[PDB]
Amino acid sequence: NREDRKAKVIEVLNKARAMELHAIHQYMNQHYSLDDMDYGELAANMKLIAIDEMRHAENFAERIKELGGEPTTQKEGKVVTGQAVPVIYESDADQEDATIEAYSQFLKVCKEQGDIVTARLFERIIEEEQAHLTYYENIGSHIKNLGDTYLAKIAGTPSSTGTASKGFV
Amino acid sequence: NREDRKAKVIEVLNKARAMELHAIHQYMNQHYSLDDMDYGELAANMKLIAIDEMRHAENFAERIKELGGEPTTQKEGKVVTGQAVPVIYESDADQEDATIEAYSQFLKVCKEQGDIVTARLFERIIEEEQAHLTYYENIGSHIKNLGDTYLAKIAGTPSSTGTASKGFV
Ligand SMILES: [Fe+2]
Ligand SMILES: [Fe+2]
Ligand SMILES: [Fe+2]
Ligand SMILES: [Fe+2]
Repeated sequence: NREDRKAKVIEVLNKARAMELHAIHQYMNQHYSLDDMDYGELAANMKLIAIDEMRHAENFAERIKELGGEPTTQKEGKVVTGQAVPVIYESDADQEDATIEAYSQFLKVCKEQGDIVTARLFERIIEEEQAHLTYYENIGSHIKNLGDTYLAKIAGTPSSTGTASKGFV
Repeated sequence: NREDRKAKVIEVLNKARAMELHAIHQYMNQHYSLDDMDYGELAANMKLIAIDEMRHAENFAERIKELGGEPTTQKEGKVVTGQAVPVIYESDADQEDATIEAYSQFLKVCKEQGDIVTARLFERIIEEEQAHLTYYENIGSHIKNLGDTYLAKIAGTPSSTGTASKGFV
């Protein structure tokens, strides 16, 4: 059953990939809103987390290619726009939490299909999702508990995420 | 699983093909010996059957390609040389019989893999193997019952299998 094992892993890898593509767009939308509001540090860290999901999306596609499949290019679920700051961190924490639940199941399938390399990929990525979760939880906890005295400190901070995107041009 | 289905059919097609490649060499070895003994009619029909086996190998190969596989180039088992005339026909009948039994199982697998085209290819080739089996049993029977009287009639007969092989030069 070589082919069935391959096919079954590719299916969860494409499920996870589509979840990554949704998070990229969702986090970046919130990044545009945070920058607009001039809350630099929140905006910078939101983009940096979106870049992590980009890297997750890339790794899932590379493994899908190694297994003979085709990486999906459609995002899972819909992006929510116009979210308020308190809503941003509460939904993002919920979404990371849900992501770690789904990936843990995906991990299950990989082990069931005797795929150690893909299982380890999900294991590695779950640890990074956990860092995202803690991040969004903490911010959400400060927002709830301290409100505007917390935000006054973020106002006007730098939004820079480092040297610009090394690209082609 | 589409790919799994194909993989299992390709497996039995390469098993059958390896069996054909064995038969080509076994039968041609006997053709060379019958030609050497100057039993022309026997040598001629041995080669014509070897050529039927070449066409079977070719048809298995082409179906293997349509399925995206690679046709094997190794024969199954070893060629037996130095067989006496009665042994040639006794063993060729046993091999043809063994082949029909195997192909009949291979045909079953194709149906299990929902592969109608490959199953029909097996059914067609099995009927030809039945023609071969019947031929070898008939000759074996004349040799057993008629001895050197039958051979005396075959000595000095034409060995020609027709016009030369349309080839490149
Ligand atoms: Fe991710
Ligand atoms: Fe994440
Ligand atoms: Fe054959
Ligand atoms: Fe045959």
